[PDB]
Amino acid sequence: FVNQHLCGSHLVEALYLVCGERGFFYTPKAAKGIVEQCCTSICSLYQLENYCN
Amino acid sequence: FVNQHLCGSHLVEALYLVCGERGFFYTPKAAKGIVEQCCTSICSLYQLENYCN
Repeated sequence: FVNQHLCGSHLVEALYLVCGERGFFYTPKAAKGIVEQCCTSICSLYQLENYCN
Repeated sequence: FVNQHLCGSHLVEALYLVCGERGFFYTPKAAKGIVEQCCTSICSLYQLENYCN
């Protein structure tokens, strides 16, 4: 579920599933942040975990 | 959708819907943080927005 284009609630859902009890931060307006890395291009577990606490 | 018990993906979904493009942080292990305020007791828009960026 992580190795695809993930946007909006689909992206937030992946962060929830990956980060578990650590939680995460979702900052879609951050330049070259998660939207560019996971929504406009293909996401990865490696990148998603950059956003777990 | 905000004025009820909200846990797990249901809570993350509400933060997504409320915070919009500001994004948010989801920190479930924070003592007296969002889990106590929105999951084990009834959530509110006022409290959810404390977690928007």
